[PDB]
Amino acid sequence: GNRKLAVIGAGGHGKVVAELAAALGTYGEIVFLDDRTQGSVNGFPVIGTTLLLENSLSPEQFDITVAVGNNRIRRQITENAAALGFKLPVLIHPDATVSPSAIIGQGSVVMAKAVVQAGSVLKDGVIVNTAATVDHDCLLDAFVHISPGAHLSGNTRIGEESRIGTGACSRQQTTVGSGVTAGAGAVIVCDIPDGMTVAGNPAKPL
Amino acid sequence: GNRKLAVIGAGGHGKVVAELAAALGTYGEIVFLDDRTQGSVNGFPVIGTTLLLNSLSPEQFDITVAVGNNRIRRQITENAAALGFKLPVLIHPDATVSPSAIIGQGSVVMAKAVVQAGSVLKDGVIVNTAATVDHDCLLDAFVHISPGAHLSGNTRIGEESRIGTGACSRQQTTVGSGVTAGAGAVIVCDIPDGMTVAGNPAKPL
Amino acid sequence: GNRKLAVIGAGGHGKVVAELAAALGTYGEIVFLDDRTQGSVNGFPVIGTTLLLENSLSPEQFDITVAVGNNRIRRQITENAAALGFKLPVLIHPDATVSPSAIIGQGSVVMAKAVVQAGSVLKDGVIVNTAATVDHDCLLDAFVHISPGAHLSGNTRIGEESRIGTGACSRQQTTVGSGVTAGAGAVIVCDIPDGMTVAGNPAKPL
Ligand SMILES: CC(=O)SCCNC(=O)CCNC(=O)[C@H](O)C(C)(C)COP(=O)(O)OP(=O)(O)OC[C@H]1O[C@@H](n2cnc3c(N)ncnc32)[C@H](O)[C@@H]1OP(=O)(O)O
Ligand SMILES: CC(=O)SCCNC(=O)CCNC(=O)[C@H](O)C(C)(C)COP(=O)(O)OP(=O)(O)OC[C@H]1O[C@@H](n2cnc3c(N)ncnc32)[C@H](O)[C@@H]1OP(=O)(O)O
Ligand SMILES: CC(=O)SCCNC(=O)CCNC(=O)[C@H](O)C(C)(C)COP(=O)(O)OP(=O)(O)OC[C@H]1O[C@@H](n2cnc3c(N)ncnc32)[C@H](O)[C@@H]1OP(=O)(O)O
Ligand code: NA
Repeated sequence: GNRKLAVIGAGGHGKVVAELAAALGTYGEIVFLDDRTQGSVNGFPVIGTTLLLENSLSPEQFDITVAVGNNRIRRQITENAAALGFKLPVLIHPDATVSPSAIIGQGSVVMAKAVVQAGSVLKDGVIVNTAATVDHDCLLDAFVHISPGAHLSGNTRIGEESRIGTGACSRQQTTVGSGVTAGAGAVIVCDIPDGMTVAGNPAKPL
Repeated sequence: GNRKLAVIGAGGHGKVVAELAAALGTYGEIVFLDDRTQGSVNGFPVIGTTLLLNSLSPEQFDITVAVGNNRIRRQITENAAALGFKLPVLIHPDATVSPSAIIGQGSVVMAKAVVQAGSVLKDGVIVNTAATVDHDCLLDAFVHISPGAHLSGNTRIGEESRIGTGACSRQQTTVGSGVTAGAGAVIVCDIPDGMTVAGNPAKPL
Repeated sequence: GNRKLAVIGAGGHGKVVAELAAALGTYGEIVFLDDRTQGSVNGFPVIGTTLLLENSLSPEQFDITVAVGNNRIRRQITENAAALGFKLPVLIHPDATVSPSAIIGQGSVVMAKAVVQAGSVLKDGVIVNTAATVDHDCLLDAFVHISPGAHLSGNTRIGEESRIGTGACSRQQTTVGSGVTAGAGAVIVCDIPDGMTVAGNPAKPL
C-alpha cells in the first residue's frame, strides 16, 4: 500500500482526520493540501494547495482523503481525486467500531468513538463524526455528514449530501431526503422531504 | 463453558447481537433460531425455530434472546431459563462495564455502551449502542435503553420500560414500569407506570 | 512518580473516579478522603477526612484528585491541594480518546467513552463525563463540568465553573459564559451570558 497520505483541507476537520490517520499508525508520512494555510498544522506539513492533486502528486505514492466539511465541496474534490486514479481509503479511527457486515464507500471517514452496526451501507465520502452512531440496516447516501453525538436508530435512510447535526437523533424506520439539514439536537420522528431544514423536538421545518 | 451459542431472533437486533457475540471471539459456533427465516443470516446459520428449545442441550449451547420487544423477550427468556439454559450476559468488547456493576442474565450491553459503578441491572436488560447508564442506576427486568440514551446518576427505570434513542435523564429521577420514552426525550421529573412520554422536557403525549 | 492516589470525595462521582484510576493500573493503592463516609467504598479504603490533606498526607507519597461534582467546591479543594504542593494528575480513562494536540489542566478528569479532539484546551479541574465529547478547538475554562453524553461542536467556549447537562449539545462557534447551567438536553444554538440558567430545544432562560 501507499506509505503517504495527503489530507485535503487543513481546517479543524482536517486536523481531526489527520490525527485519525496518525492514530492508525500505518502511514510513514501524513501531509495537508490547502489553498490558504502554509507551513505546518499541528505538526503536519502543508506541502501545497489542492492543485498538487492534479499537477504533482502520484496515485502510486499518495493515498488521498478529503477533509472538507462542506458536503458539496467534498463531493467535488473527492470525485476529482477518484477520476485521477488516486485511492481514497475509508479511514476508520482505532476507537471507532465498524461492523464487519457494513459496506462503506471510498473517502468516507469514521471518527473516534463512532459506531456503524450490522448491514449498514455508506456510500462515498460519508462522515460519521465524533461518537456518532449509525445503527443496524441504515443507508447513508453519498457525502452525507453525521455530526458529533448524533444517533440514527435502525433502518434509517439519509439522502445524498444531507447533514445531520450534533446531538440529533432519529426514530427507527425514518427516511431523510437529500440536501436536508437537521439542526443540532433535532429529534427526527418522521420522514423529511428533500432540501428541508428542520430542528427542534420533534424535528420540524425552521 | 459452552462452546456454542444460539441467538433467538434473527432480525436486525439479532444481527447486531450475533456480531457482538462473534466480536467476543470465544465461541466455536454462533447460530440463529428464527420462526421465520431459513438458511443463513449475515453468515450465521439459522438451524431452526424457537421450538428447538426439544433438540437443544443446555450442556452444549448458551442462549441469548435477541428480541427487541420487552414483553416477548421476557417470555422467551423465562422459557429458556426454566428449560435450564445458561443465558450469559453479553458485553461488547468496545463497551465499558464497571467491575462493581451487577448485571442480570440474558442482558446485552452493546458497542460503546457504558455501565458505571454501582449500577444494578436485572434480567434481560438491553443497553443499546452507545447508551450510558451512570453510577448507581437501577434498571429493572427487561428494560431496553435505546442507542445513545444517557442516564444520569441514581436513575431508576421500571420493569419492561423502553427508553428511546438519544433520550436523557436528570439524576435522581425515577421512571415507572411499562413506560415508553420516545427518542430525544429529556426526562427531568418522575414517570408513572404505563405512561408514554416525549419532548423536551418529557411530557405525556 | 507517586505510587498512591487519594480521591477526595466518596460520593457517586468519587466511585467513578476511583474506578477510573484503578483502570489505569499504575497506582499501588487508591484511597478515599471524605468528611462523612467511613470505612471502605467499593473496596477502596476511606482513610480519613479532607483534614488529612493539610495535616497528614505527603505530596511525595500521594497524588490527589478532587472527585467533587460541584464546580465551586472542586475549585476550592483543588486550589487548596495545589497550594499544599500536591500533584493533581490529569486522569484519563483508558476508554476515553484524548487528542495528542489537546491541552488539559491539572485535576481534570476524562471519563470512559469521553472524547477530546484536536487543539481543544481544558483548564484546571475540568470534568468531561461519561461519553461526553468535546470536539476540535474547544475551550473549557477552569472547573467546567460537561455531564454524560453532552456533545460540544467545534470551537465551543465554556466559561469558568459552568455546567453543561447530560445529553446537552452545542452547534459550532458557540460561546458560553461563566457560571452558566445548561440543563439536561439543552440544545445550545446561541451564545449564553454569565450566570444564566437555560434548558430546552432551543436552550432559553427558564
Ligand atoms: C465537529 C463539528 O462540530 S461538526 C459541526 C456540526 N454542527 C451542527 O450540527 C450545526 C447545526 N446547525 C444548526 O443547528 C443551525 O442553528 C441551523 C443550520 C439549523 C440554523 O441555522 P441559522 O438559521 O443560521 O441559525 P439561527 O441562529 O438563524 O437560528 C434561527 C432560529 O432557529 C432556532 N434554531 C437554530 N438552530 C436550532 C437547533 N439546532 N434546534 C432548534 N432550534 C434552532 C433559533 O433559536 C432561532 O430561533 P428564534 O426565531 O427564536 O430566534
Ligand atoms: C437500534 C434501534 O433501532 S433501537 C429502536 C428504538 N427506537 C426508538 O427509540 C423508538 C422511539 N419511538 C418514538 O419516539 C415514537 O415516536 C413514539 C413511540 C414516542 C410515538 O409513536 P407513535 O404513537 O407511532 O407516534 P406518532 O407518529 O403517532 O406521533 C404522534 C405525535 O407525537 C409526536 N412525537 C412522536 N414521537 C416523538 C418523540 N420521540 N419526541 C417528540 N415528539 C414525538 C409527533 O411529532 C406527533 O405530533 P403531532 O400530533 O403534532 O403530529
Ligand atoms: C454523573 C452524573 O449523572 S452528572 C448528572 C448531570 N445531571 C444533569 O445534567 C442535571 C441537569 N439539570 C437540569 O437539567 C435541571 O432540570 C435544571 C437544573 C435545569 C432544573 O433546575 P430546577 O430549578 O430544579 O428546575 P425544576 O425541575 O424545579 O423546574 C421544573 C420546570 O422547569 C422545566 N425544566 C427543568 N429542567 C429542564 C430541562 N433539563 N429541560 C427542559 N425543561 C426543564 C420543566 O418543564 C418544569 O416546567 P413546568 O413544570 O413549569 O412545565
Ligand atoms: Na451520545
